[PDB]
Amino acid sequence: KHNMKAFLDELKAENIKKFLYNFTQIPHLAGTEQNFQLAKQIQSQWKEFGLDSVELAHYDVLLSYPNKTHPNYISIINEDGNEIFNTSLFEPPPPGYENVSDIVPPFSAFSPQGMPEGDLVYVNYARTEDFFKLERDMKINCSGKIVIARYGKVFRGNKVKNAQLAGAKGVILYSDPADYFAPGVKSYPDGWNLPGGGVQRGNILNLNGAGDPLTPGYPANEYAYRRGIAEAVGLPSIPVHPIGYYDAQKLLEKMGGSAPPDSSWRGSLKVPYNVGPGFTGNFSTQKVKMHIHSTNEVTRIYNVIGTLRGAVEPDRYVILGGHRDSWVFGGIDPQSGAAVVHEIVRSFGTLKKEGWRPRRTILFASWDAEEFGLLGSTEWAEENSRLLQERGVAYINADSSIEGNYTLRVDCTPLMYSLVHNLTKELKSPDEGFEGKSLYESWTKKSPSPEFSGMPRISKLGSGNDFEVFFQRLGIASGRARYTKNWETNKFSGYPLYHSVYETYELVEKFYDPMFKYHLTVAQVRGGMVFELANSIVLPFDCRDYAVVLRKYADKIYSISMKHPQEMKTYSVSFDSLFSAVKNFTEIASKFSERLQDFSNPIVLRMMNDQLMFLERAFIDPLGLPDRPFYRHVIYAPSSHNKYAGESFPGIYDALFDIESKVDPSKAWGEVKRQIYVAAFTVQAAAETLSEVA
Amino acid sequence: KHNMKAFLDELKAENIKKFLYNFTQIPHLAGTEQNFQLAKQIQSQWKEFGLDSVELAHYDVLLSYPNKTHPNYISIINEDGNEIFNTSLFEPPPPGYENVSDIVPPFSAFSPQGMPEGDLVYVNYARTEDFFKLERDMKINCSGKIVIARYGKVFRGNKVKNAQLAGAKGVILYSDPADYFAPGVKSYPDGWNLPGGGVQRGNILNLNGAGDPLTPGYPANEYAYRRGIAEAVGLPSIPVHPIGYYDAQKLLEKMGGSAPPDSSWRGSLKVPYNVGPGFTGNFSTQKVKMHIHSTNEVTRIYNVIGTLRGAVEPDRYVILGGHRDSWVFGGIDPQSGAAVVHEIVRSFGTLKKEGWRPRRTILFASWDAEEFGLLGSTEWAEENSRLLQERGVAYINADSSIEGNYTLRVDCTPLMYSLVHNLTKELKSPDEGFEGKSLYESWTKKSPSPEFSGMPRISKLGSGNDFEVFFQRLGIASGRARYTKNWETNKFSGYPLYHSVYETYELVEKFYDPMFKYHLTVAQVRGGMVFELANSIVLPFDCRDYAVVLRKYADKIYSISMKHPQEMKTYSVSFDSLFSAVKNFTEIASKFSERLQDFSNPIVLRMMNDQLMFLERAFIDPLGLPDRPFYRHVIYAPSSHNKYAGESFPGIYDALFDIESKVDPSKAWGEVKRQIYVAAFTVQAAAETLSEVA
Ligand SMILES: *[C@@H]1O[C@H](CO)[C@@H](O[C@@H]2O[C@H](CO)[C@@H](O[C@@H]3O[C@H](CO)[C@@H](O)[C@H](O[C@H]4O[C@H](CO)[C@@H](O)[C@H](O)[C@@H]4O)[C@@H]3O)[C@H](O)[C@H]2NC(C)=O)[C@H](O)[C@H]1NC(C)=O
Ligand SMILES: *[C@@H]1O[C@H](CO)[C@@H](O[C@@H]2O[C@H](CO)[C@@H](O[C@@H]3O[C@H](CO)[C@@H](O)[C@H](O[C@H]4O[C@H](CO)[C@@H](O)[C@H](O)[C@@H]4O)[C@@H]3O)[C@H](O)[C@H]2NC(C)=O)[C@H](O)[C@H]1NC(C)=O
Ligand SMILES: O=C(N[C@@H](CCCCNC(=O)c1ccc(I)cc1)C(=O)O)N[C@@H](C[C@H]1CO1)C(=O)O
Ligand SMILES: O=C(N[C@@H](CCCCNC(=O)c1ccc(I)cc1)C(=O)O)N[C@@H](C[C@H]1CO1)C(=O)O
Ligand SMILES: *[C@@H]1O[C@H](CO)[C@@H](O[C@@H]2O[C@H](CO)[C@@H](O)[C@H](O)[C@H]2NC(C)=O)[C@H](O)[C@H]1NC(C)=O
Ligand SMILES: *[C@@H]1O[C@H](CO)[C@@H](O[C@@H]2O[C@H](CO)[C@@H](O)[C@H](O)[C@H]2NC(C)=O)[C@H](O)[C@H]1NC(C)=O
Ligand SMILES: *[C@@H]1O[C@H](CO)[C@@H](O[C@@H]2O[C@H](CO)[C@@H](O)[C@H](O)[C@H]2NC(C)=O)[C@H](O)[C@H]1NC(C)=O
Ligand SMILES: *[C@@H]1O[C@H](CO)[C@@H](O[C@@H]2O[C@H](CO)[C@@H](O)[C@H](O)[C@H]2NC(C)=O)[C@H](O)[C@H]1NC(C)=O
Ligand SMILES: *[C@@H]1O[C@H](CO)[C@@H](O[C@@H]2O[C@H](CO)[C@@H](O)[C@H](O)[C@H]2NC(C)=O)[C@H](O)[C@H]1NC(C)=O
Ligand SMILES: *[C@@H]1O[C@H](CO)[C@@H](O[C@@H]2O[C@H](CO)[C@@H](O)[C@H](O)[C@H]2NC(C)=O)[C@H](O)[C@H]1NC(C)=O
Ligand SMILES: *[C@@H]1O[C@H](CO)[C@@H](O)[C@H](O)[C@H]1NC(C)=O
Ligand SMILES: *[C@@H]1O[C@H](CO)[C@@H](O)[C@H](O)[C@H]1NC(C)=O
Ligand SMILES: *[C@@H]1O[C@H](CO)[C@@H](O)[C@H](O)[C@H]1NC(C)=O
Ligand SMILES: *[C@@H]1O[C@H](CO)[C@@H](O)[C@H](O)[C@H]1NC(C)=O
Ligand SMILES: *[C@@H]1O[C@H](CO)[C@@H](O)[C@H](O)[C@H]1NC(C)=O
Ligand SMILES: *[C@@H]1O[C@H](CO)[C@@H](O)[C@H](O)[C@H]1NC(C)=O
Ligand SMILES: [Ca+2]
Ligand SMILES: [Ca+2]
Ligand SMILES: [Cl-]
Ligand SMILES: [Cl-]
Ligand SMILES: [Zn+2]
Ligand SMILES: [Zn+2]
Ligand SMILES: [Zn+2]
Ligand SMILES: [Zn+2]
Repeated sequence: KHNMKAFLDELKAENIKKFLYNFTQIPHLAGTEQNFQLAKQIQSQWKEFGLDSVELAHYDVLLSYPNKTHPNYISIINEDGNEIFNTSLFEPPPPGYENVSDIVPPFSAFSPQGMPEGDLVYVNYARTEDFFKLERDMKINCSGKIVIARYGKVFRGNKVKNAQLAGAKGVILYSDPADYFAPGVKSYPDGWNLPGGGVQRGNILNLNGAGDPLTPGYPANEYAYRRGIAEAVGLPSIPVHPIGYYDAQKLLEKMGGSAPPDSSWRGSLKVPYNVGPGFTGNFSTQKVKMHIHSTNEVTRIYNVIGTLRGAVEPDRYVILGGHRDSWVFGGIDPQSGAAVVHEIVRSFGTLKKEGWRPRRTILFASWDAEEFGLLGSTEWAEENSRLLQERGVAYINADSSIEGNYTLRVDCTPLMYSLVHNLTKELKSPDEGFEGKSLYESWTKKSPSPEFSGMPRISKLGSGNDFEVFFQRLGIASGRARYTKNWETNKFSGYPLYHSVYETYELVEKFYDPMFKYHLTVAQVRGGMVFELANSIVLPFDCRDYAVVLRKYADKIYSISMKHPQEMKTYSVSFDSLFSAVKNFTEIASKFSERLQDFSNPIVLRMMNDQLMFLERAFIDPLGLPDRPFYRHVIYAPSSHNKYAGESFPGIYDALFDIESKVDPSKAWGEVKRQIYVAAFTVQAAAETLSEVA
Repeated sequence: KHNMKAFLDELKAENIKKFLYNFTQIPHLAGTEQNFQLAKQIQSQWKEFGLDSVELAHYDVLLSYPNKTHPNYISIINEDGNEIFNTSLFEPPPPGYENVSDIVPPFSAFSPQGMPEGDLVYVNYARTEDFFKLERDMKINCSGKIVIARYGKVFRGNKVKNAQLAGAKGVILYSDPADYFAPGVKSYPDGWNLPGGGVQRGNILNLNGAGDPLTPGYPANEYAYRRGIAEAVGLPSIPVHPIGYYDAQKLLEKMGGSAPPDSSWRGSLKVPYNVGPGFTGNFSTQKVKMHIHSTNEVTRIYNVIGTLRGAVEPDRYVILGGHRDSWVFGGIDPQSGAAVVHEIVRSFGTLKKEGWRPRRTILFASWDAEEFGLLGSTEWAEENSRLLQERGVAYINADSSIEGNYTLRVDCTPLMYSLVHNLTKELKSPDEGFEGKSLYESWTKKSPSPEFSGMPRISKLGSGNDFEVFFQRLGIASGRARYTKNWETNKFSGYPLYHSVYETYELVEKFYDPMFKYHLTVAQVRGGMVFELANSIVLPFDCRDYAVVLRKYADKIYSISMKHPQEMKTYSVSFDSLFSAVKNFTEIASKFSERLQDFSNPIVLRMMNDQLMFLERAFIDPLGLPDRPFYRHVIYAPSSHNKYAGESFPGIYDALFDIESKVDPSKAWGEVKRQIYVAAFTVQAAAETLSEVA
């Protein structure tokens, strides 16, 4: 038989290992020749594997690179202007790669050029609450200062935005061993920790879903008319550079001014973590000077798009996508995911060669320039938005398959919760001690739901990866799954060698997944989801699961507002409409589920599959969220303080945030009521798409 | 058999006559009790006629009414401040109706209150080119003046916008006999001309598709959060009032200053048509003073929505809609159309009672508050936008069925051209001298296509009626058809008694259509279109007709740009991408048509019916046109100078308009190139929806 078990059994750990090795021998930085060569290889192999069509889709987008003959670095200067300490110009390369060419040195992509010199202020993780603490409580003014912030907790672009709004003239990001050095494990190459010379690369854009900064709304094709740089979307206005903890220690050890306000501001280095501004008495006249000379350049990128045409509903698309570009070798990010995608295509192709086709069309994508702001996936979605919004069933992302070896981690729309629970109950756990138990059992034991008991945690989607345009802009049901660590406070910080030259094939093969069994489990989860989505007669979405979460999110946002009872009385702020809509959604979803279970009629089926497919679409508001026109989903958006985190009822959440500090409370509460109306209306409208059609 | 001929034969002129009489005995002004009573009657009758469900959908929207105890009027005052002439407080009521209550006096809906006093300037039709002539050529400054403008040629809201931007402090609109008195015909009640005391009511909003001024984007339901008046959409900033030509003659006869610049500025009254400013020597110290005391008030409105559920595709909707609210008795506008809709519902219901159902669902709508800015249709479309954009096949409008008795007039999307040509070839002409000939033959003879020879004229859709939200915002294929006059220069001015108290049942029965044969022909065209759209196995749209017009529109916009060859060289302005897209659209549409003709498979059928249904949808840009977010169609929009007229490639047209007057030509031409890119991309994207799906 050609069924899901056939598909799953064809997947092999050994093939994933071979592909990972093949994908990680040289750097594949977006916009480079090496990455174009890999694109061509994948295109050729996907054709050999059996896909119906495999094309490259190219775009010309804004990228950012250091200047090869004018290196970025930071100094401490003395009052004579002698640079008495300089940060490193490169990460010491790992063993056996000290002769690889074209390793990009650590830099913050899209930083402007500048040579700002000033006094340092230390701002902890540079989160919104860290800046509130500095400015409001400690009365420290960051205006005209250079801020130094540790990586972790929130997306680095949010740190930079926060530092800009505080009036900083530059930002230095560093990896503290508190966040990137697990106790008791050795530094690379002898273990999986970050060495003192290691540095995390990464972009510092605040695009809010726009894609290429020069062409918001439209694909960056050959005739595109581009914004000038001064009008580009999301570029930072102050220079930014990342460093390792050996270098950070040199900059932090001389810091004076105020003590850290409490222990949550102290990392693990042997320094006081004084917030500053500036250095202690003896060194009071020394300054810090940045030298950033990176350039932004429009550069061609290439997505590989493979199609496996559906036998019955070829005009319904299930998309499996993940990126191919890496900062350096991409041992985990992204090639651990791309190797999984490659073995999934191979397996589907093996069934295709035996005469099988999926019910619906499956599209496979190898995206480019994810690391520079989701540019490849977003431009392709802009180009194909009409096809996607009328035909897109689901998108499953496939970046890093592993960031640890402890248990599964899943983020997806509520419409896929039942699917994930059901699939993981049929898969074998790879974990030690759970031999012969299901993955559902191990995952549920290790990652219990905070609400539900006997169920696993599944989190909300925000941004940070290539599903963003499909879910937040277009309203296509989306999901993602990987193996992760047991390190809860670090869930947005990255694994220690994240975006460093040390993330290599050897890292994975030696320290993460020697038997490629966690990779295989992730291939079964991702590929199993795609199989069911593309093959199930009735789409495997359960609208009742959305009804349950909408009530939870309504309770949560009401509870936030209720911290302000006097204002709710004064301005007549009622959540009654939103609860009414949620109640209606629950009732209508229950009735739809009954019809779906109780309806030979392919029109009724597809009419009801269209109702299922367009349900996520119904949560899109074509006017977008306030000042974020490309985040259009009313139930979820990437958090305004941390793009990696999803926020629920984001329009109301943002209207309430720090509301006690707004100068015109009537106006501020008016905008809360407006967002409650938009949210109640959208919930009711989505519910009504599940009513009988006529 | 239950086929189109059965449907058409059931329609009766006598029933349309009976319904028109029934609908026009009392005023039905939006927001009044009388109009709610008519809504309830229609709802009851549609149920008796056989519809599956008939509901009222209500909204609370901003309307505008004169103050019953503080009348609006205009004076000439002398230097002592004595009002020496006053305009009328009401139109003399027609015979037999001099005792009807609640006839609203002439007023401009949504005018602000004010009592501005000043010198008059006469601005012809107050078109963009009339103000260019005054200001640029004649060097007459309208700042702080009261402008007096004749109705005609363009929507009155555009006149007011133009007068505001010229700095006018008030506007007086009047009906000149040149435009509203056909030579050789008598004034009402003895003929169909406007008497000197007759006055055209009408709103002066510039909503650009927003619907209710207080709730743009969302339905004005019970929990809606409303903008404050100061932030409302589209309200005029200066007082405005309409008058008849007896009154206009008193205001114009004393005008001095400059002679009219040419004969196209002179109407038919016995006055010089001096442009002013102000009065000739003897009366130089007299002024004109307006007194406007109308109030804007949030008021409940009611749409009637009837459903006839489809037998095979109940989740595909064909909509027949027209409004019910009238300024006074609505003898032509709208009840000549509503009586036609009523007989169409009756006929469909007669087939339904015999066991027939259409293939697709048909929705019937009696809209409210059309006269106050399309408010009923727009709020309902905002409420139901998700259902409409995923299920809406087509919208056929049904306002006034007759505005003359000469020949057919049609405006529709190119997707319906073949349908209209084919249907009119099967209908009998009602015209004298064409007994036994087709309506296609008479219409083609009387209204020849300017391009095509042997074909009739069909015009582009703009705004001015309830199809606007469905077509311009949502991208649902739309059409409209009525009987019209032979008076080409008057095609946007209205028939003489338009929006006056004189448009009565007797007007129609005596002077327009005594045998109700033109009404019946229009019922056959509108109802025949709905029948074919709701019943044809393959949707009756021909994508090749869009390809033909896109080439014509591309040629036209290129020709406008080519009036500026030096700038096109300097700024490298190329239309090559747009022509390429049109060429691709033509090729792909040809191939799709071949597959459609050459494809027992209901999946392929519906897959191809979905391709047909979503083709109009593909021309929507979710970012809208510049500063007009609710006009989203890239090929068509209501003209920025005349909302009644459609404009093609409106984004490029507006970027080119008066470009030689812009102070920063680099920026102005940059924006032309941007609009060419958006247009070429959208054409190509629409074409790609017709490619094989996988
Ligand atoms: C959840 O679904 C329910 C349907 O099961 C839906 O209920 C609807 O609620 C609205 C708003 O409450 C009702 O609106 C009323 O409609 C009647 C006519 O049917 C009007 O007369 C009412 O207006 C009067 O009362 C108002 C409130 O006091 C006054 O402000 C107003 O000036 C009038 O005096 C009112 O508009 C509607 O009838 C029901 N529909 C039903 C029961 O079928 C509810 O709205 C849904 N929730 C959401 C968030 O959409
Ligand atoms: C109408 O449909 C046709 C397809 O039948 C479609 O043609 C496409 O045109 C684009 C743009 O001209 C082609 O883009 C080229 O793609 C190749 C790789 O295939 C690139 O190497 C080319 O880039 C080079 O040349 C450029 C121009 O001189 C340089 O600016 C650039 O720096 C490179 O040196 C170029 O991107 C594309 O291949 C075809 N596709 C085909 C033939 O299948 C056309 O775009 C459609 N029209 C519209 C308006 O969409
Ligand atoms: O690196 C990226 N993404 C990593 C981020 C790893 C650190 C934070 N982790 C999460 O956000 C996360 C991981 C897994 C799951 I299931 C859910 C969330 C990833 O998604 O694997 N994306 C790049 C590009 C910019 C768009 O974010 C970056 O963040 O620098
Ligand atoms: O009166 C309205 N519509 C009339 C307008 C009649 C004069 C101008 N005629 C056209 O625009 C027209 C008529 C028929 C056809 I087929 C196409 C265009 C109608 O559509 O019949 N609408 C109202 C409401 C505001 C939204 O325009 C008005 O214009 O005051
Ligand atoms: C990754 O695997 C690919 C595919 O096997 C290798 O590319 C092939 O290399 C052989 C030998 O040079 C050529 O004959 C083929 O034409 C290549 N096939 C392609 C590109 O589809 C590639 O050598 C491997 N890369 C590494 C680093 O091992
Ligand atoms: C840090 O690097 C800077 C820049 O290379 C060094 O300063 C330079 O030293 C050279 C050789 O002595 C001079 O010719 C340049 O003019 C200096 N440039 C600048 C910008 O100062 C500096 O010596 C280095 N500091 C340390 C401690 O290694
Ligand atoms: C997950 O599996 C459960 C258990 O099999 C599925 O729920 C059953 O579905 C069938 C078919 O509709 C019903 O007859 C049973 O009553 C259901 N059992 C329940 C609700 O306990 C569920 O459909 C699956 N979820 C998917 C496929 O998304
Ligand atoms: C328009 O026609 C309607 C429907 O025939 C008339 O309303 C009916 O009037 C009779 C007699 O008063 C009542 O018994 C019915 O209940 C009404 N039916 C409805 C409202 O559905 C109405 O009288 C006519 N109007 C005019 C001006 O002639
Ligand atoms: C035009 O109407 C105005 C307003 O009614 C008339 O002026 C009023 O005349 C009455 C009675 O003589 C006075 O008591 C009011 O104070 C006047 N009001 C104003 C605002 O002036 C005026 O007489 C009328 N003119 C003509 C020619 O009929
Ligand atoms: C309008 O009528 C024409 C003439 O009947 C239709 O065109 C024919 O359609 C049939 C069925 O596809 C073809 O086999 C013929 O070759 C067509 N004749 C032509 C193109 O000259 C046309 O489809 C009708 N338009 C509609 C229904 O929208
Ligand atoms: C990089 O720097 C070198 C000199 O250090 C300079 O000549 C060149 O302009 C720069 N390259 C850029 C800005 O792309
Ligand atoms: C911070 O310092 C800048 C620079 O002098 C000044 O303009 C700003 O007002 C200061 N703000 C606060 C809150 O002290
Ligand atoms: C793999 O799991 C083991 C056993 O718990 C653990 O000691 C090791 O550190 C894990 N590797 C990684 C990278 O987490
Ligand atoms: C209408 O005018 C009368 C007096 O002329 C006044 O008392 C009332 O306030 C007005 N009505 C309004 C503004 O609705
Ligand atoms: C028109 O008159 C006003 C009022 O004095 C003045 O401000 C404006 O500049 C004038 N414009 C022209 C073009 O004469
Ligand atoms: C009806 O048609 C006749 C004959 O051409 C014409 O004289 C008459 O004026 C028409 N009525 C209207 C309202 O146009
Ligand atoms: Ca873009
Ligand atoms: Ca509204
Ligand atoms: Cl992922
Ligand atoms: Cl109409
Ligand atoms: Zn990645
Ligand atoms: Zn990454
Ligand atoms: Zn009308
Ligand atoms: Zn009207």
